[PDB]
Amino acid sequence: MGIQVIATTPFKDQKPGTSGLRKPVPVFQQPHYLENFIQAIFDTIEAPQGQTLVLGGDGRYFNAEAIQVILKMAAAKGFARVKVGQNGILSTPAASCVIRKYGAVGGIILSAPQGDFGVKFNIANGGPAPEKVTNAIYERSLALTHYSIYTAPDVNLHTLGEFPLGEMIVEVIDPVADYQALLETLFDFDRIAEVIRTGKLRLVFDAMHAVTGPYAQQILEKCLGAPPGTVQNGLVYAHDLVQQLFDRNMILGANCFVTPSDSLAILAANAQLVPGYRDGLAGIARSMPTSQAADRVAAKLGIDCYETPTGWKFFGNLLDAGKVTLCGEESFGTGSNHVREKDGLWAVLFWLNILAVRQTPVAEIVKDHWRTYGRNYYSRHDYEGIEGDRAHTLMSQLEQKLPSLVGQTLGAYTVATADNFSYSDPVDHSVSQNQGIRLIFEDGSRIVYRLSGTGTQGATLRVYLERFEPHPSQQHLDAQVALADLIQLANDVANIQSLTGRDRPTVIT
Repeated sequence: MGIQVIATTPFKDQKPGTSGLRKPVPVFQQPHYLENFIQAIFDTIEAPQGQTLVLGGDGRYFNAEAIQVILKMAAAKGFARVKVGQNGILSTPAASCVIRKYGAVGGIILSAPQGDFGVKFNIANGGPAPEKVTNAIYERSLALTHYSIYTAPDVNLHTLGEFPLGEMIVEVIDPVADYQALLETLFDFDRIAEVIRTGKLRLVFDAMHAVTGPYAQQILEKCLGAPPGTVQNGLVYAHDLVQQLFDRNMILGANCFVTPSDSLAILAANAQLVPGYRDGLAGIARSMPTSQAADRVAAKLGIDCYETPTGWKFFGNLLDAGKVTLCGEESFGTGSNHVREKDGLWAVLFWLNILAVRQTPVAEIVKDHWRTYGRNYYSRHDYEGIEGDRAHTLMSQLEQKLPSLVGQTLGAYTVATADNFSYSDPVDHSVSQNQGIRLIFEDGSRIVYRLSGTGTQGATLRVYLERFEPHPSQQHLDAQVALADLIQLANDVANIQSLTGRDRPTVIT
C-alpha cells in the first residue's frame, strides 16, 4: 500500500559505539525504537539510488521481525537491492565478505551482557563504521521527528531468489556460499579434510564460539567431513597441553584454545604453509595491549608490526593500504585482509591447514614456537566498578611519574619507555591520544594500564602483565607464577590498592 511517513520522537541512548547499539531485547522492542535507529543509519547514505544493502543476523529472538522492518525501510530509502541471508542468517565475517565482493554501500548485521540485542552498521569497505559516522547516527537519533517506511506484507526468506518489494529487489542469498568460496582461496581444503579424517590431532581455535553455529556446521562437518557432534549448536588450553608434555577421533573431542596473542604470532610464523599467504606477509598489526608475541615473529621475517589502539577499527586503514596482511586483538580473535572483521572460522581453518602440513599436535607447535621466539607470558587483571574519578586519579598520578621512570631499574626490570600511548595513522594521519599508559622494559616485558567504561557510574581499570622468557626451560610455568614479580611491581608503582581499596582483581585471565 506504499511509502509512508510515520511520526516519531527521539530516544536518549541510541549511541552505538564499538559494536553497534546493544540493548536488552525489550528496549529494542519499544515502539519505533528500531525504526528510529535504522532511519538514523540510512540518513548517512546520500546516494542509495542504484546501491545494494547487505542484511542478516544470527537467528535469535526478535531478529525475524527486525529484518522485516529493515527491508521495508530500505525500500522506502530507495536501495536497488538488499542481499539478505536465507532465513535472515548472515555472520559478521560473511557480511563483510559479501559487502566487499558486490560493491555494496554497506550492511546491517543483527548480532550480539548475555541476552542483549544488537544492530551493527558496516560501511562500503566491509568494516565497522568509524566514530565520525557512529556519532553522526547518534546525533541524528536525537533530532528526528519522523521516519519513512514502505508498508507491505512480510517477504518470505525461506527460499533463495529475487523477490519484489516496491521498486526494490530483495535478493535472498545463501549465507555460506560466497564466504566459503573466499575461505577456499586461502586454504587447502583437500589437506584439511585429510588431517580430520585421520583424526589424530585436536582442533585449534582462538576466538570464543568459532567452532559453533551453522557456519562451522556446513564447512567443518558437511564439507570437510568432520564427525557429527564436532560442532556445537546454540576445551583444553594449549598452555596446559604443553605442561602435560613435560585410537578414537581427536577432532570430535575437546578443542584446544590458543590465546589470540599467541595465535596471531604462530599463524604469522607458519603463514607460508597455506595457499592464501604463500608469497609472504605485507606486515602484521595488533591492538596495543595485545602481547608482543607477534612482534618477535615480524622481526625475524623483516616486516613491519603496527601497534594500533584497541579496535578492529584501526586495522581497516592498514589492510586497505596493503601495509598489513594479518592482525589480532587480545581476548577477541584474529583475522586477515580477506575481510574487515575478526574471523573465528578463518583462524580455525588456518590452524587446521598448519596441522595438516606440519603433521604434529598443537602442543608441539606451540612448544616449538616458544623455543624459537621465546614465550610472552601474558595475563590481564580487571578491576571492575571503581568509582568514576578515583580511577582517573590513579591514571593521573601515574602519568605524572612516567618521565622519571625512564632509565631506572625497578627490582629486576629496567625501564626503556614510559609513555601515554598515542597512535598516528600511517594513512589517515589522524592521531588517537591517551590510549593507555605503557611501562616497557628492556628485557621485552611490559605493563600496560587502561581505563574502560568511562561514562558509566563506574570505570574498569585493566592491567596487562607481560613477561618475556627466552630460556626454554622456563617456558612452561603457571602464568600467574611467572608474572608474580611484574604483578607486584604493577600494583606498587600505580598504588592500585591504596588508591582504589581493592585487594584482589575482579577478573584474572
